[PDB]
Amino acid sequence: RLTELREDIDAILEDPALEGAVSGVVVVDTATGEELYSRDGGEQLLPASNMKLFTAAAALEVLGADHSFGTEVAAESAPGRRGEVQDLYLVGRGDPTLSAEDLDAMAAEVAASGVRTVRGDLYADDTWFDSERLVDDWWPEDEPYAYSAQISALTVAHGERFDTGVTEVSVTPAAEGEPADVDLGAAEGYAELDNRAVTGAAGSANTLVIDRPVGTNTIAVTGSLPADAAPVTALRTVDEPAALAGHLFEEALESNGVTVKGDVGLGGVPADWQDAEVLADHTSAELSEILVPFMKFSNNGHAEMLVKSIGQETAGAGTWDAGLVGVEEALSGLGVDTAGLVLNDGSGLSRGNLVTADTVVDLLGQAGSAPWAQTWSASLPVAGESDPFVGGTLANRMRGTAAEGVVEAKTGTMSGVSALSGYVPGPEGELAFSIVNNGHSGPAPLAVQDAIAVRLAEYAGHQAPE
Ligand SMILES: [Mg+2]
Ligand SMILES: [Mg+2]
Repeated sequence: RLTELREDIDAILEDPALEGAVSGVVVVDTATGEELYSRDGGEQLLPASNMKLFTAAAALEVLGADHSFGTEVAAESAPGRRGEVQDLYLVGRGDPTLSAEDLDAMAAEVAASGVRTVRGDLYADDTWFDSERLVDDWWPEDEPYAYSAQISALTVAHGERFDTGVTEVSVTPAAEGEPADVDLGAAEGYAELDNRAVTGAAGSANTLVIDRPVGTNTIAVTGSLPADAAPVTALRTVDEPAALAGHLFEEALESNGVTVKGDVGLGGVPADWQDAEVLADHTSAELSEILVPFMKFSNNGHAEMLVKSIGQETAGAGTWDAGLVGVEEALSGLGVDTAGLVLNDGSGLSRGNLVTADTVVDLLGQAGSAPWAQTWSASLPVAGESDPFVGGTLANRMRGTAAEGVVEAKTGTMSGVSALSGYVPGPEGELAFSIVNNGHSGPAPLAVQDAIAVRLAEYAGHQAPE
C-alpha cells in the first residue's frame, strides 16, 4: 500500500504543468514519524502564503491563543463642567479586526464620558508599531490591492473578513455617456477621487479600472462601465491606514454628538502627558478567533500586524526585524529546525521568503502536539467546504473528492509560486504534507496539489462524499 502511494505521487509529479518547476513534496505520518513520501524536501523554495503557517504558529506561541488587542482614546485630562477636552488621541495597539462599528462604539464612550467638544485636534496614534508601511521587496504595483495594504498598529478592518487598511470602492453606472458614479466608501473625505470613468452603452464592454497610483492617496477610476452593468465593488488600499481610522473616528465622534473643532492627523500621545485620561477603549476578540479569517482567507495585513505584535511582545519593538526574529525563535523553541527558513515577512507576499517542504512538515508535526493545536488546526481551510469561513481558499477545491471535509491545509499562490500544506486526518493516523512549487510557467499546479491531497485522503481511508 505504501509503494502504491509513492508510485501514484511520482505519477502526479509528472504533470506537464510542472514543466521546469521545482517541487518540494513531503508526507509524514504524524503518529509514527514515518516518512511516507519525500522528494526535494530540503530544497529551498518560496512558500507564498504558506509562510502564514510559521507566522500563525509563532503568534500562538508568543502571544497565546487568549491574546487580544486593544484600542483606546485618550485626552490629556478628563472633560470638565463644559465637557471640553483639547487634543484627542485614538491609539491603536495592533488590532487587525478593528471595525468602523468599534469606532462608533468608542465614539459613544467618549460622548458618554462627558466629552461634548474636542476643542483641539484629533490624532491617530499608531506608534505601537513602527511606520514602515511596506516590506522592502514587496512590489509597488501591488500596493492598490487589499492583500498589499499598508501595515499599521491603527487600521480599520473592513467586513467580516477584516481586510485592513482598505476602503470599498463602488462604481455604479449612470446614463450612457455620463460619468460612472464612484463611491469611495470609508475613504470618502479621506482619499482623493480621480474619476475619469464613463458609462458605456448598455451591452458594451466593461473596461473599468480602479487604481491608486503609486505614492498618492488618490483613487483613480478609468474606463467604461456598461449602462446595464451591476455595480462594481473593489477593495482598494489607502495611504496611512491610521489617518483613515482618524478620519472615520472624527465622523464617529460628530455622529455621537462630539464636535471636533481642530484637524485630524497622525501623532503619538505626547511624552509630556503625565496621566492620560482614557475616555474610550475597545478590546478585540482573542487571537484564536482572529486566526480564522486570517488563515481561512489568507489575510496578509493580519500576518504582518501579527509579526509586529510578536516584535512588541518579545522586544517592545513593533517591527519586522524584531518580529521576524521572534517568529524564528518561537519556531525553534517549538522544536522546529529553522535552518532552511529565510524570513522576510509574515504573509509570504515577499519573494525574499524561503522554506523547505521538510521545514513545513516539521512545523506541522510540531504544531500538532502543541497546547494550541486545535485553534491552529481550526484556522486552516478545509477542502471543498462551501461556507467561506470553513473552506476559505479551499472552498472550491477538491469538492466531491475523498479530500472534501477532511484535508485541512494552507494554500499559497503568486506568479510562479504555489503551495499546499496541511493535515490529512486519518482513521489511520493524522498525515502532514507540504507541496511547494516554484518555477512553473503556466497555470499554477492546483490540480497536482489537489491530486496529491486527494490521494493522501484516499490512502488515509477516505472516500468522496456523494
Ligand atoms: Mg468620510
Ligand atoms: Mg469525508
